[PDB]
Amino acid sequence: LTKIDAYAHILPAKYYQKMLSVEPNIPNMFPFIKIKTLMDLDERLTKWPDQNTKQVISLANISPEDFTDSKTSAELCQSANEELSNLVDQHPGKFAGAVAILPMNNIESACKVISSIKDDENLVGAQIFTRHLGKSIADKEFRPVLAQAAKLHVPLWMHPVFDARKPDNNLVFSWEYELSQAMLQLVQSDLFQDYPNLKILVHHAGAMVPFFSGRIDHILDEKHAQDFKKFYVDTAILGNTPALQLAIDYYGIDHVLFGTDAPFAVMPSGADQIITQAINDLTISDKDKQKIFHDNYYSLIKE
Amino acid sequence: LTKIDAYAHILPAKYYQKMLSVEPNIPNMFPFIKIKTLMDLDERLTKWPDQNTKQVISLANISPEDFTDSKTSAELCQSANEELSNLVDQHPGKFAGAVAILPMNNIESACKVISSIKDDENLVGAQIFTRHLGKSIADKEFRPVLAQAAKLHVPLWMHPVFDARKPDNNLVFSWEYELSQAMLQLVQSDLFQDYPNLKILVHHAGAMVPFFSGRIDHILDEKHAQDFKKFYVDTAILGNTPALQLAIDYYGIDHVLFGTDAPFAVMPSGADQIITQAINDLTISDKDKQKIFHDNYYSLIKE
Ligand code: NA
Ligand code: NA
Ligand SMILES: [Zn+2]
Ligand SMILES: [Zn+2]
Repeated sequence: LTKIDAYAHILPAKYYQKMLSVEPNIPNMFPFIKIKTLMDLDERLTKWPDQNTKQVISLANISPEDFTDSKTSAELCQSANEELSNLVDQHPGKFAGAVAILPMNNIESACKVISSIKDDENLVGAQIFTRHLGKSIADKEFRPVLAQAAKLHVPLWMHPVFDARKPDNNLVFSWEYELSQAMLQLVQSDLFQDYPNLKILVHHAGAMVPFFSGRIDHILDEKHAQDFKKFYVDTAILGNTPALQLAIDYYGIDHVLFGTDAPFAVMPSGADQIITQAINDLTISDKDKQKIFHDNYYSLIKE
Repeated sequence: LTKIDAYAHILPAKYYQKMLSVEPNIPNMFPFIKIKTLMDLDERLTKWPDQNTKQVISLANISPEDFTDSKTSAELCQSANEELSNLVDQHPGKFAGAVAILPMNNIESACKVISSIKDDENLVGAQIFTRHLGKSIADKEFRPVLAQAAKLHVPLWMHPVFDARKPDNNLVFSWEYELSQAMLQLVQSDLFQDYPNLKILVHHAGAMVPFFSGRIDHILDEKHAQDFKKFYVDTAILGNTPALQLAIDYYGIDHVLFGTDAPFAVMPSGADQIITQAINDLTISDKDKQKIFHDNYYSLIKE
């Protein structure tokens, strides 16, 4: 037993410095640059939250697709993935694996990224967002990428982004609504009808689905209602034992993975402590806790 | 024996016919008109869900303020509240009380309605929506109405409405996000700092709050995070025992009230049975179940 934090975030120094050359106004546009452990690898390693934790690292949301053309974005993402792969290789007692960035403005190249994940031990999946370039993840534009991941058995990490079209976006509730929207949009566009074996890991314990499963069941038909159960979820809800229990009740124990949203929310290095405590406070077996902390991650990434 | 369903909906026959003369596009724009237990009283009573249930009745969201001017709206709301009061008086073994409509385009008249609730035994509170006139319920314009209800110890029923400014509104998730936005907007505009004894009952079990309380506690300061616990909630989430448990853990047993959203979602007459079952399946005491089914409502309505 060792704890695998399946959803932690990083900004690798060379990629970050490449993205500053693309737009030097980025430290103004993105407030989370302040967090030292996101930016500074030695800071992260020094103030490491638990010695019994390894992290699965993915890029924080400064994606090249939002700043450059299709070709330059593909080059920047390949470079970022290479750097991410190196970080796991170089620090294998700290990083369990890395989640690759996709150039969603370059569909051909994004498909190549999915294919390259099988060829690299350090790259463990790819990260998708609830919206790419102002379109839903469920948009036909990105469906080939999702189809490729299903075909090759690559697990996808799904992350929220603010929808700028919606007024009153905030850090409290908007991202969770965005996660729920995206799942609904994927489900109703027949994603799991076409690809039942596709694995998506959803940030923040499946967002609004466990609490409002009663609605899903009564609004959607049988096949689509049950398709919401195909998602895997992390535990990144900052504690909350009974909410994590509700998530297990809906998804089953094998779909719930330890995840923290590190280094965010808890300074300096994320919420490893409060989340670990909340999983430990669950009235479930030790086998079940080991699945959450450890086993479910390895089931997810099996190829 | 008696359960009090604190959040059930009704379209009183005379009121609905008055509204049809204002807008003939009403059955077209509002699809839920086909539910015959909502608008036809004898149908509702014939097909009554449970003999040991009394309902607290509020209007479904066809409100004068969205179609008529401030004078006509105030007039129509007064006529609706009178008919609502009449329905309870005339059928006291079915209706435990009624929730009044506010003309939020007529603040003067809205305040008078809050005042009228003390004068009338059949009216037990007033209904507010998450947005009125395309503005937040937290807008300064509506604040004297909330202030009056706090002053007069009138409880308010809060109901979601689609925010038309946001794309991709659906029946699964969008209403729950709007309740959560509303609560945050009220808390952060110092509603419970100015009026800590104000009682607002929130539809759908506090929406996203019990699941994402960890997010609330880590983003907002002490006083505003804890203000979210001042809301009372119903049990209108279509079953889901462990989610109901999550809400009890967050709000405490005194703040969780049986409510169905009747007659919606479950034909012909609402989800009384799946929700009653859900509450009976909770691993709590009979006293606690009694509070939920019955006692919390009567504490809520105490003047
Ligand atoms: Na791999
Ligand atoms: Na009264
Ligand atoms: Zn995150
Ligand atoms: Zn309702």
